[PDB]
Amino acid sequence: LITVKKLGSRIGAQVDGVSLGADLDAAAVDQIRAALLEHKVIFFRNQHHLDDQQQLQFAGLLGTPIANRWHTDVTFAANYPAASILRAVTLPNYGGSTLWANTATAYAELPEPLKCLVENLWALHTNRPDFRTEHPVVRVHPETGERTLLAGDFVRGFVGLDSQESSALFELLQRRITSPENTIRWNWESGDVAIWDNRATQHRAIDDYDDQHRLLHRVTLMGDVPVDVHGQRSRVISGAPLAL
Ligand SMILES: [Fe+3]
Repeated sequence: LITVKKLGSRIGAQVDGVSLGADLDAAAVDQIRAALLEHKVIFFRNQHHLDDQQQLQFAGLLGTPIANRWHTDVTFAANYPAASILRAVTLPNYGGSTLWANTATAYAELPEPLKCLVENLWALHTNRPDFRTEHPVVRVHPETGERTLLAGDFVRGFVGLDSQESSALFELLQRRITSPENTIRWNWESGDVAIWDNRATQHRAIDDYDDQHRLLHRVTLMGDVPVDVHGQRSRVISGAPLAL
């Protein structure tokens, strides 16, 4: 049987009883998707048999295949990724942990007046190609229906606010998003695989292994354009949608 074990109150679960690969049946893939959606980042250990080809084939069962600051992946693009699948290949003798934050509970826990603020706030995300996107700060997750905060390192400013103002509000939101109660810090061991939902998380790499060799292999799944709580979609200012 497949088993899903919660690692903290708001984020993180370990999934036992699964050997990741091309051949997982439909019910197994359903359970994995359900766990990803609920726990936001999930971990499979002792996947020692896995290689790049099997990682990629497995990724295809969940979707269509496409660092030291807290971010949501590629949010300078309008249709930024849904999820990634990350496999440990070679790990340092110490350090090298990874952080994830749950941007759904971050929203849900907001005081009412801050909910009113964020539900009508928009942020310019950029990559400095010249990618510039105005995203809503509250996105309605397209599979769970959950309201989630959309911010992170690619934010250059909030639309209609001065830069001191934007900074103050950005830091306030980030501090709630990245609070210890809202995050999980994972210690990687050989054979580990993490899968996170990029539509309800941020993550952050940690520079605590003194530049020892560290390699992980990532496959990313296509996502869609955010919708705010009134049904408005993100606006492309510069660039074009990710395509494959
Ligand atoms: Fe990233």
